[PDB]
Amino acid sequence: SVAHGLAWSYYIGYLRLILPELQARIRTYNQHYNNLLRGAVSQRLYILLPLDCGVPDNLSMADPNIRFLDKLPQQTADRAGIKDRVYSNSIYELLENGQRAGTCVLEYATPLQTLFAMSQYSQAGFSREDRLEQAKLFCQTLEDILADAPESQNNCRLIAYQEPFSLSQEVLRHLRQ
Amino acid sequence: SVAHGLAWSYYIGYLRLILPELQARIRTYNQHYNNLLRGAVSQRLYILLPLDCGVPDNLSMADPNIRFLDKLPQQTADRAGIKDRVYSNSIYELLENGQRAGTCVLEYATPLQTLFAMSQYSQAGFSREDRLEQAKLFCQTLEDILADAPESQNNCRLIAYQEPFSLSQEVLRHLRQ
Ligand SMILES: COc1cc2sc(C(=O)CCC(=O)O)cc2cc1/C=C\COc1cc2cc(C(=O)CCC(=O)O)sc2cc1OC
Repeated sequence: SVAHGLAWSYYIGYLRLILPELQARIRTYNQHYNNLLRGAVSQRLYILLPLDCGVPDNLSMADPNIRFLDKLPQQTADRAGIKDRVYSNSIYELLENGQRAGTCVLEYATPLQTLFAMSQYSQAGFSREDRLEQAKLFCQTLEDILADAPESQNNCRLIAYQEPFSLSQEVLRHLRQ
Repeated sequence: SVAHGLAWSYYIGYLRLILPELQARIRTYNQHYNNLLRGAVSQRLYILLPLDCGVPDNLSMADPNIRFLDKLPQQTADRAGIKDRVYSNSIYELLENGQRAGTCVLEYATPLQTLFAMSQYSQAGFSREDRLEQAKLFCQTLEDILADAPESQNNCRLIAYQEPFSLSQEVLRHLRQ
């Protein structure tokens, strides 16, 4: 299926390449700013999986309690002819009653955006019904892959959600565990 | 199918975002070094499509007449929560009898690498026969998309090839047109 390929590709072509080097980048940033307790960036990459496929580019739009703090120092790697291909990742603070309750690297799984866009292109032969079905399958497949993945054990968290409570509280729910 | 999704995703999630800004980046680099004639970087992104799905990270390995010249100045854009997500691209010189015959931005379509890797993972339920079939379908679909794509008219060239003459000569064949 479309989702099956997208999930395997997002894993092989992205997660597999950034997750083994993420914890060393996170440890470097926390040790540079002596970040302890709530101000210490979580050791895991938090991946937003909206089932509606609505992927905005600014996280401070889906929820105001998600605020950009810093960029995680870039990772570079020679990739498919691109010398020093850059892997940029953003660190966010999660607010609760105005104060910083948690700190983590956060981003959306960009294949969910593709699925929505695909449903808008006549040439794609892909319906809105296909988009919701493939969205659920993409999440389930990514979950199945990461469950067995050696690169991505204790350094990745999937956050699947359906808008009917709070995204910030949901990230914080995972962060507090 | 797996290829159909991969081609639409590579287009929507990558080509659609870098191709409208590529020619301005190319024009900036050529004007910075007063590059004219053979030393002038081609206005198109050259995408390598090996039908065997063999995607190495160093182009100077598939053919020695492909030599790294410079990095095209990075493009940055806020993308799915990643602030200033970096789009790095590499400029290559194409050699003929030791001398520079052409200059172009060159890279492999990374979804072809995913397809090969997918065929190696037992959980993917994807055979070597599926990999070759999906590889051909990925190329054909990408060609179909780019043919009608408004972002990607005169600024993208697909180079599909099957190893049985010369990759460098093949890129040069397109460059000389
Ligand atoms: C959303 O879908 C894509 C997005 C990108 S972005 C990308 C490149 O930047 C080219 C170089 C590279 O692969 O690193 C290739 C792809 C390919 C696809 C197509 C299928 C999805 O599989 C991938 C996801 C994927 C996401 C990538 C990211 O960098 C995450 C951030 C973002 O998408 O902007 S790399 C990447 C590679 C994938 O397959 C090779």
